[PDB]
Amino acid sequence: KKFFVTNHERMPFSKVKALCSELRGTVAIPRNAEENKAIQEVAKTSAFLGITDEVTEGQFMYVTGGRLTYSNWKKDEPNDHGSGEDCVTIVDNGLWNDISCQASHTAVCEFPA
Amino acid sequence: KFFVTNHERMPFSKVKALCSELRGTVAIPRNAEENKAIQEVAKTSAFLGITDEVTEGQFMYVTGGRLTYSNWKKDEPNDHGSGEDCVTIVDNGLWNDISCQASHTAVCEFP
Ligand SMILES: [Ca+2]
Ligand SMILES: [Ca+2]
Ligand SMILES: [Ca+2]
Ligand SMILES: [Ca+2]
Ligand SMILES: [Ca+2]
Ligand SMILES: [Ca+2]
Repeated sequence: KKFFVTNHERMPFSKVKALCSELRGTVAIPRNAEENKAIQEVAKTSAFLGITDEVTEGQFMYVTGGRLTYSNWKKDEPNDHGSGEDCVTIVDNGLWNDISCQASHTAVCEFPA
Repeated sequence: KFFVTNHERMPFSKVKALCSELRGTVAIPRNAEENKAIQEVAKTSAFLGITDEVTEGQFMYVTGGRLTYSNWKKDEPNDHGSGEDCVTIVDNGLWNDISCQASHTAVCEFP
């Protein structure tokens, strides 16, 4: 029902959103453990997910709308560490960590099948 | 152009179907720059949107038109054995014609 693609480049979240929109897709969002693994497999390295709590701190929402349903946070995450972390990356083992949206991570876009 | 991959390896027929589902086309390098860019995204052998399925020895883009830029490996294309009508960019950027039924990495392009 979804295809996940990457050009392997690492960039800040704003650039990922721009890239995926230009391809007419959206930033990858895993709706379950299966999709999560798929994203991990495609990215191979840390990648941003289309999820942020930029609107209301602590309330993670999908960039396409709606409150986060499925999640796979790494232990003790999200932690809004340091000056603040409003973006989400799928790290090693497919676990999630909230991180600065200014950090550079692999762009993965999704397309509806 | 943007070149994207999901890393899966499949026969050419499936690569075409895949890129069309994404509303893109199979990757086609129009120059050395694009050829290197596809090489870097695929990181392994990948199919290019170029075949001589219509007329043997006359490679054409799947989107129409005769092949302009090429980067064949020495002694290629050789339509080896029973036949080879597809084109793969290999690990070093060079090209080899190969069976369309062989499985290689899917790389799609978007304008
Ligand atoms: Ca915040
Ligand atoms: Ca936050
Ligand atoms: Ca964190
Ligand atoms: Ca032939
Ligand atoms: Ca041939
Ligand atoms: Ca050959």
